[PDB]
Amino acid sequence: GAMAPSYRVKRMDIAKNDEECVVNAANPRGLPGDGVCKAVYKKWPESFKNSATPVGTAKTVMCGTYPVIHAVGPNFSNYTESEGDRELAAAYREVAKEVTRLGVNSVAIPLLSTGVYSGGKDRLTQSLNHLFTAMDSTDADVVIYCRDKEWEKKISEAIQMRT
Ligand SMILES: [Cl-]
Ligand SMILES: [Cl-]
Ligand SMILES: [Cl-]
Repeated sequence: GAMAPSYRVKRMDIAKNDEECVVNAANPRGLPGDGVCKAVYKKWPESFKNSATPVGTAKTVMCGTYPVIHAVGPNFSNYTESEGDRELAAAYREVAKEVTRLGVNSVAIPLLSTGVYSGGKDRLTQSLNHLFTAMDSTDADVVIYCRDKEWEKKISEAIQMRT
């Protein structure tokens, strides 16, 4: 574990992370996809061998010895708010189990279901709070990756408020 487990946020492409493993914002079919998923496919294509997994779950595939944890958040265009909320919380609980099993000291993570699976809604607080609920009991350093300048400021404020 990290000596003083922390949360940090960086505004940049998660394919350039400086952590021991990465979480992909995956689709259930293991396809290259869009956004974070397409960047992950270009950087670690070998990790898409048998990466298909259901909504609300995470499946890890190694690229060399580097773990890629494919986490499938719900597409809010298809789920109701209540069911989508439950599956989004579940995907993050599975990421915490995988990070613990892998024994890593750090993990790079995006906010699940905040891009094309958001159903056109701002889900920063919803997704980040489910991330904290799952990851708080782990001892890995967590680095959250985002692309928007206003989202970086809001995620940073949420992290600092709890310290
Ligand atoms: Cl970048
Ligand atoms: Cl998304
Ligand atoms: Cl973003």
